[PDB]
Amino acid sequence: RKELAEVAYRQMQELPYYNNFFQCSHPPAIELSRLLSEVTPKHMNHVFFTGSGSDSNDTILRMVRYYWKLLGKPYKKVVISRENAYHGSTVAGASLSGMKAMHAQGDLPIPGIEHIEQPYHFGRAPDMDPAEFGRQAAQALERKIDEIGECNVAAFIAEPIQGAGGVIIPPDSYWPEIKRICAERDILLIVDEVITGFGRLGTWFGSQYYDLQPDLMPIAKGLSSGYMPIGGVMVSDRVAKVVIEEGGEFFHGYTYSGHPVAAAVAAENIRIMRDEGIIERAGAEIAPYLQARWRELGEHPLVGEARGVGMVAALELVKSKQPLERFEEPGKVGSLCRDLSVKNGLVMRAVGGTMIISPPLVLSREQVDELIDKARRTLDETHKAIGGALE
Amino acid sequence: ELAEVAYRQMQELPYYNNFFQCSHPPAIELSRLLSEVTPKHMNHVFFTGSGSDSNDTILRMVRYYWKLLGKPYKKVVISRENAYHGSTVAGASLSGMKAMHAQGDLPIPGIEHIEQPYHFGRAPDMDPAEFGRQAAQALERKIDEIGECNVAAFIAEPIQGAGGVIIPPDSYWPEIKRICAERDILLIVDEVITGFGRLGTWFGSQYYDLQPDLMPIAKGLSSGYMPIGGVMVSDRVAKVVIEEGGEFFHGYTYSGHPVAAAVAAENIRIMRDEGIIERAGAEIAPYLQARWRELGEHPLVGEARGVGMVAALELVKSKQPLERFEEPGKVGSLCRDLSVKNGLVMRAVGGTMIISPPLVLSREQVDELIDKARRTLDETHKAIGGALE
Amino acid sequence: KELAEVAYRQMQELPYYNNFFQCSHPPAIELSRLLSEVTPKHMNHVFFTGSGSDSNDTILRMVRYYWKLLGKPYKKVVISRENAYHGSTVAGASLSGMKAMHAQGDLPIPGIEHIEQPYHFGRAPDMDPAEFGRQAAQALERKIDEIGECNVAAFIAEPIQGAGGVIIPPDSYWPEIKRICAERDILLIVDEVITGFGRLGTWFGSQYYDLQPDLMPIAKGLSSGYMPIGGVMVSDRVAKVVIEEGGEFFHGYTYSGHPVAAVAAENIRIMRDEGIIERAGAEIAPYLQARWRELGEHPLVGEARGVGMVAALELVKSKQPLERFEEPGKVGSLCRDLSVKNGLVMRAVGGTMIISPPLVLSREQVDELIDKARRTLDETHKAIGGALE
Amino acid sequence: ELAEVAYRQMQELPYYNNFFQCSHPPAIELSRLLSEVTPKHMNHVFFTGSGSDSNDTILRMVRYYWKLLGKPYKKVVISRENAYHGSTVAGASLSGMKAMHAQGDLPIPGIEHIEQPYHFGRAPDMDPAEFGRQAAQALERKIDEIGECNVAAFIAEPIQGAGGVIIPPDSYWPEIKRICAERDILLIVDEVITGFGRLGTWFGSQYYDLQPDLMPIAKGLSSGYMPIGGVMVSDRVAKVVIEEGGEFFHGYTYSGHPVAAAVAAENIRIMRDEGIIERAGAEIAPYLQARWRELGEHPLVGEARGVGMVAALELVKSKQPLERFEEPGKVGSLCRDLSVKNGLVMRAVGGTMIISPPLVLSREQVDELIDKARRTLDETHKAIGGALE
Repeated sequence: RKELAEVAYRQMQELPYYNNFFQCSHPPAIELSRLLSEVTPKHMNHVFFTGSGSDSNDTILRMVRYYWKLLGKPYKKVVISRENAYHGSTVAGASLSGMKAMHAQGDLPIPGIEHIEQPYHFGRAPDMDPAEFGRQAAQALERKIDEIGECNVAAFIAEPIQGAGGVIIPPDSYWPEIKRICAERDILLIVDEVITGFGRLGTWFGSQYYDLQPDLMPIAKGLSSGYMPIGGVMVSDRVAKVVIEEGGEFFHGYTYSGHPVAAAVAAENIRIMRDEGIIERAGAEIAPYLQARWRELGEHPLVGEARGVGMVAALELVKSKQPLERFEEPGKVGSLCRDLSVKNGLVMRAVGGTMIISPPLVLSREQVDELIDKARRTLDETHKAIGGALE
Repeated sequence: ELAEVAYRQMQELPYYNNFFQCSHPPAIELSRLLSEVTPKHMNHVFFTGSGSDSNDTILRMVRYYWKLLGKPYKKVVISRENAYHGSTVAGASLSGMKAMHAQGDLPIPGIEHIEQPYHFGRAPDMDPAEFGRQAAQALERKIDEIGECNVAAFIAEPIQGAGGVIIPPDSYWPEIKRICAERDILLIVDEVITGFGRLGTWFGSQYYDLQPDLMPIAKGLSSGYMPIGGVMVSDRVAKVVIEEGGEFFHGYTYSGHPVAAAVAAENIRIMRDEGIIERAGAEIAPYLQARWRELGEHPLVGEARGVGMVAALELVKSKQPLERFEEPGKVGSLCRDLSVKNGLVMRAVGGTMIISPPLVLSREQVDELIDKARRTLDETHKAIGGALE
Repeated sequence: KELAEVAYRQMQELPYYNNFFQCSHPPAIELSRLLSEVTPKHMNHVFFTGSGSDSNDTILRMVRYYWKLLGKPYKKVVISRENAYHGSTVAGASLSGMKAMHAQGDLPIPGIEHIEQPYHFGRAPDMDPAEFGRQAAQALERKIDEIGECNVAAFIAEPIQGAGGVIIPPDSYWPEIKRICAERDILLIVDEVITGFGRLGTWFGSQYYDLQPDLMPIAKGLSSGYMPIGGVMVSDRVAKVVIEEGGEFFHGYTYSGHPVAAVAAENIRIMRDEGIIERAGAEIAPYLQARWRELGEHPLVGEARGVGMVAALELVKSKQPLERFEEPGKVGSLCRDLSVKNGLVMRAVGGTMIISPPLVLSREQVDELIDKARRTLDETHKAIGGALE
Repeated sequence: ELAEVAYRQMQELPYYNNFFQCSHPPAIELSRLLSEVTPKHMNHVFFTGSGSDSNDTILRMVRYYWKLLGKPYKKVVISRENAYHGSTVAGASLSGMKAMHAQGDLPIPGIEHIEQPYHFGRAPDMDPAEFGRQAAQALERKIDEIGECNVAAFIAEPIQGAGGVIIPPDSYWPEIKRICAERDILLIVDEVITGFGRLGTWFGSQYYDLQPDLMPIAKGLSSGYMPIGGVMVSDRVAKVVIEEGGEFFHGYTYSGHPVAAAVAAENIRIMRDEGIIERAGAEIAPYLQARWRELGEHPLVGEARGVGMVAALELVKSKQPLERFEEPGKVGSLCRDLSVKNGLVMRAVGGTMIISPPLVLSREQVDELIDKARRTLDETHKAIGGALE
């Protein structure tokens, strides 16, 4: 999560370090380090602090469920996720994510989790146009609910784009469908802003870009641009008018939670992410330069895909582009290209054969072309150590 | 004064380091490199963000450890009633607090609880050497119910900080040592709270002399200044996890946080040099015990107990005749504010008054908080005794 | 006197050793399994088994396969009632709301639970029955709401729990249950093994209480105790679906059961012509009821309930103040004996004396058991009148 | 001719054995006072309705056993895939035959499966001695996967008749007893089909020489002529269940059905004195096996296996190359009418022709079924001669 938890500045920016008032709660004598703002998606005006997006996802589940329990349905209790999707490392987070190394047959998905098709087009959609394999994938949802029990089901999770497993930007019509089905069946909606978070793309959160209107959302990293461990959980007023108009087991966080020192920070991080307007140099100014400069796989046979939006991007290491192929072991040519990316003058990752980039937001127009000819020199390069190599 | 230990304020730590985000690449100043102080047969260490994330991850390990030996059916762990071990779903299911588990969602599968050694509220007049056993043996009666081939460990705070105090009689932890081996299981001890000079020795384990194989630390690691969670390991558990690891081959070497680290990294470095660990249990603690053993003739104080650098006492109706209020907490907390609004830091679960002072405390300071609460114990005596009880 | 058998006490010659006892696979021999539609209203198919146990067991896989082809493989769980006997098959022990068969957690199995019984004499002391019938009926709505209308698939229950002693619901009970199996849109299976074939004033107990179940199972009463055989009847609703794309239960309707069990194929016909249920229902039953309903002046009897061809009465220490003994069971079974040894065949679930006589019974044969039981009342009334009981 | 065992038809029996249904009160002619013919260490039995309801009461008892030893967790039982262990939700779950489970309502919690020793449906090339070893060890690999103290029993017909006749090779069953004696579990074998009166002895348990701790019987007890189910028990399992009893304290004082017991009683008292079994396994058997083994040069058959009184054989499309059809059953069943429309009785599980004749078979009759079977095979062979199949 290097350069992806960091969501604003490279280095050398200074901050209201050491508050020196670090414990919490209790009668007077403080300075109030947790009175933060709402550049939030329009209808969200409460939130809940924790130790991480991993210590975040753990509490959403007691949330979504306490909710439906106090409305009369101690059964609307399951939640739906997707395969190959990162959703935190907390055993909850593990149950929530459809990665194969968390579950490992037993242990997880603990009671109350199962996973649906994830909209990965280059490798789960042969030639279908994009507008439908986002519909298909979106309806794959409704299948799982009529295959479970609406009065069993409680909400649906999803990062706006699956980062941590190779960018799975959704075909444009995925989110629009998902919008109806949450209204036709009437359940809840939580989005994971641990990644994406405070900018990383066109707008602030992934909500307003893709417009969606989540009942809840965690934010964690990027709140401090990696600078601090702070776990966030923003709620919607519906969800809120239930846990709070009827509660007592959750009248303590909104009374006190989180750590003053990690908060007192992000206040400036957002308060300095605002004015200077990176959010606007990032979306109306510097990003249409990354994507027009990215996606230029041009004539790189190893690349058969090249994608991205806003401030993140990726592309897939194939063997050939006539047949849209992958290597027999999709991961040897990827895991041996990272080093050829870090050992040449640029930082990049690759969940398998998918070189993934996620750079921060102060970037200018001149430090862009660099990680173009840096990777173009790492991409024309890994095109001789795998061909010379027999694979 | 609980999450923190030893350093109220005025102390300067390596703050603004301004090299902060490091996951794989060099820990700039290697901030993740700390010290195996007095863990002993515990020489490796795993980082998180808080204890809630520690006790969370401490379960994926056990269930991973055993399965590599051939026993994917040894999974269920066991805890204790009124014992806190986090607030994350693994931790909320592990802790013995009923006001978090509601209609199935907690406890998760592979969790159950046992009879907690609360001799005050659970033991009439039985000799502590006895109650220590039956509440210890209350474990063995929970393993045969399930099967020594289904159990995968037993956790426990050395003493329950978050459920008042709950000292185990001397005879408790002695037995536990026997059962945990007679049935071949692992012992993780909750250290987050008792950790770090909060008792007489470094960790709460050395006092009671046990040799756990995983402990979770947090808060105490930096005396409250920074969020972080820690998880410890035995030369054992580690060897096997690494013998044929994989998913976990990425922590002891690239985990935790570069900033919070160096801070705590300063926190302990100064607890050593300045020898607070030594001023706390050897010099001052006994005065604290010796002087907190003073319930005397307060019809409200009937129990008085303490170990190292922490203590408590219970509120009642009548001292000699066994009797307690008709709803402690309607009378305890109403004494909590009577300690702060008089001049002393004191939480109240509702009737078991507590004291969690830092390690730099001084005799005079000892004397100081005594009369101040005697005033608060002279006062609340008629505040609620003056009423119709 | 005796259950399972519902017709002819002894010496009635059926069509025995018909031999040719092969069925099903080859062309049939003489059509053993072809039985009458003698008043099930709209139920027009049937499935066969070996006994009540081996019957209800097959109603689950059916029910749960019903919704499984309407598009809701999750209406899988079913409800039943306490102090009810629905077989000794494992699902028959789970469906039966009796604790003495629920072995551990293995019994009851997933997808079953239990609700209040309309036992107006043990659950209700003086409450108005109608409301007691309404609530204990409303106790279902609660459970479904306690489980989830899209989790529940149906509900079973005995027209009168002959196994739970005898538990006639208040007149307002079932009329409300009719509504709820629609309010939540679900099925309704009734158990007629005991109540089936007379036993009540009508044929089944459905017809008496006026209802329309989706399936019902019968046994014993079919062969009047003469042959092992179990029947599981079905509605023209549930049917159309199973055959609309059959495959798993297109097997029995076309062929299942047992030839020689067609014995009952004459147990009903010879129950039809002679008009036994006829005279049984309209002629002899009303005589019996008003007469058995005569606790009169018997400090042992204070409840007196009877229906169709079946009744009971609870035994009591003192009825001026409604009472039971200090051990209902140490004394009740001390009278059944005092019935047979005195000359009448009664059973006692513990203090609730029972009777279920075959349907051929006559008028003059009514008074005979009466004084005789009375002769067992006055006796048992005073034998323990001298003890320390 | 599967369920039934001896006496093709026309043999008369003590039918009309009076007409009763007794239990607690006195009885006539004793009733269900049957015999003990070569079970050996078995001297008890629990009478049942059908082999479905038989294999269902061997499970509560199974667990009720380990319960009363103090192991409430030894709940599990291990079966074998493609095995017919009843239709009762226990029998259908225990049975390793998919199509009975339905993915949701079965398998009930607490049942998994292993591999079946199908030497020619899988592993026709490995030396039989080893495929028996692995096929046996296949049990340990799932007990080292569950919990040697979670597991509670292994259920295996001597041979899977419903699945054809997949006779376990020689080395399979020796290890099974070694293993069953190692990990501390019981042994339960379904002698319903196989045993009672087929094979080379009464029950097959005497042929393979194993010491079953539990045994169901049914069907062939009456040679079909009545519905009956039986649960034979081991003095081991015995000294235990009745000591407390509970759900089995008295059942042996009365159960079953007087009439289905009076019948079979003769079926055993007559199968002895007429020496059916004796001639069955000594004289009339080895001539049959010697002759069914004659797949000779039939391109359709590739193996000819059988043992005692029962056999079958595999159909294919080439032999030297053992190639099986692209969808056996589009061709197996198509050879089943080709024996009824010629004059002999065979079932086909999908491509395997099973033969299940009775014990009163004669030599001239043996020779009959042979040339008449060959007429079929030689009839069944011309019908494809290289279709597009």
